[PDB]
Amino acid sequence: PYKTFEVVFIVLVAGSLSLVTIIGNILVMVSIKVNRHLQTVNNYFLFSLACADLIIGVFSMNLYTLYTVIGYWPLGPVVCDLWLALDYVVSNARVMNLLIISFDRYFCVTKPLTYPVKRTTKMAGMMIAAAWVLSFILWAPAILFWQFIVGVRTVEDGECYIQFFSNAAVTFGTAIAAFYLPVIIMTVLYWHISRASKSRIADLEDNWETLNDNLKVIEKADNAAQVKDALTKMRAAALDAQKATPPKLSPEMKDFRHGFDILVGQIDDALKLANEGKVKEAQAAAEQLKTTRNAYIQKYLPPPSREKKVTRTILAILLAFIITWAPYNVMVLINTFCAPCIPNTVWTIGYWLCYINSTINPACYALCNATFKKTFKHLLM
Ligand SMILES: CCCN(CCC)C[C@@H]1CCCCN1CCNC(=O)N1c2ccccc2C(=O)Nc2cccnc21
Repeated sequence: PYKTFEVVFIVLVAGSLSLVTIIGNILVMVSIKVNRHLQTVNNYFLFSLACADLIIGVFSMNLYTLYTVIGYWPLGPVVCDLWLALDYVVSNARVMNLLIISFDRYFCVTKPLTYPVKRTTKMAGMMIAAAWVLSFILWAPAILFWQFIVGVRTVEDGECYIQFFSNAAVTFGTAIAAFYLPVIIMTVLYWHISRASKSRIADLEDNWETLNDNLKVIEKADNAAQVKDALTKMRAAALDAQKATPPKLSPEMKDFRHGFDILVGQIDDALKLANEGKVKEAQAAAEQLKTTRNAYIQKYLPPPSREKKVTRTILAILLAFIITWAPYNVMVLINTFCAPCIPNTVWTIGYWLCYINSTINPACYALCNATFKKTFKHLLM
């Protein structure tokens, strides 16, 4: 009845997903291989990840669409086991790749003196190569030759699944060792990445990125309530940052406190200028505010926190994987003891959620980066 338009919707949306995934990860790979500034170790890891996501976008998405649309596996047992081995090797390589990224960042933050000089491109490529090789050797022979190990192929004609995952014990231990334990590891690692990068001026200097981002908000405002809110928040950041001693430690130091003494005054001038709705006038006043700021940046401020945004990106990738892959693993755990508890619709949701992770990774690391955006504009134009 209604399932015809449902099928058309399925092939359209699925094809769109696959195409967007292919375009995104291909753009990442070409951008890294072309731009020399994108040839750092972080982008080596992101290159391996983009490769896995491209493999998922080219094969697994279209093969799963074929399975759901046709209602059974129409290609054959050889192709079925090839696709099972491929999906498993690629997922395991994804987990190990994310672990490599997490440990790399953790060592970069916890050993700032000894570790950075050891980070070379040869070590990065050697470790990602070891990751793919380990995943392949672990999963491929079992999935491809278990039928010959037991002397029988129990997979029915038209279906596609793994025989040795019939025992709930191997599914549970595999779920613990392959997903949950690595996720806990990544959580602790990122937690120490955040705690170790937290102390001193940075915590207190966050007020400065606060008045900066609020300045940018003032630039793109539309009414007096927006510049009022951002302006008061700027006043809070300036007042907390005023009684904050900079690292360079009265003569030429009353300069530092005098700069905030004038800054809060200009924030008051623009705030009373905003209480009656002079929006653009308050914005220009905020520009002169940015001039005074500029003076005191170039006078008494340490270098910016480029590594902190890197931590933000790491969190983006890890949260992408964890959030997108949690439902499927939960469905596996529940399926170990209650099969009718998980309908086929929600199974489909889990599958497409992992694949969607492969779709959204480039937006996590590449679309928020200035260099990747420059290379993208260069490649598309
Ligand atoms: C049964 C395979 C179905 N698959 C189709 C293959 C043709 C689609 C699936 C789901 C969408 C993504 C593609 N595959 C996933 C294959 N992976 C898989 O299962 N598991 C994983 C394997 C390695 C690393 C992590 C996991 C893991 O996260 N959980 C886990 C826990 C316990 C048992 N197996 C898995």
